[PDB]
Amino acid sequence: STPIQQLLEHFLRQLQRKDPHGFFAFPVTDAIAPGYSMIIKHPMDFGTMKDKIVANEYKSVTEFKADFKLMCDNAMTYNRPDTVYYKLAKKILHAGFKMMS
Ligand SMILES: CCCn1cc(-c2ccc3c(c2)c(C)cn3CC2CCNCC2)c2sc(C(=O)NC3CCS(=O)(=O)CC3)cc2c1=O
Repeated sequence: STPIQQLLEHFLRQLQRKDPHGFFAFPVTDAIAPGYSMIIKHPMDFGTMKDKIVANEYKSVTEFKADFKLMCDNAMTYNRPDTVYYKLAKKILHAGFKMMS
């Protein structure tokens, strides 16, 4: 693991702690959420981010932050504000960006 992979693995562990039930652990498919692909063109989840750290695909912390922000933005676009999905995405987006700053 390079120094960048080490820092990103730390940030991912800290972010995943805020999601104990794994709401963000897997890719959201149309079978799971009807019409998802018609609303969300670039899906993102913690599992895909973990594979990118392991494959050394993040050249900077900025790229990792963009995937994290995309995952949360997708949840806040597809889900209504009264839902658990939206509230958790908004809470983790703020906490996550505060922590990595
Ligand atoms: C949080 C952002 C990501 N994320 C995640 C889920 C979701 C789906 C299945 C889930 C879970 C969570 C959990 C904890 C367990 N499972 C079982 C799976 C686990 C993996 N292997 C298959 C079984 C949903 S579900 C939904 C929806 O149904 N949204 C509607 C909500 C009401 S609305 O009016 O907003 C229309 C959209 C929107 C999302 C969504 O964005």
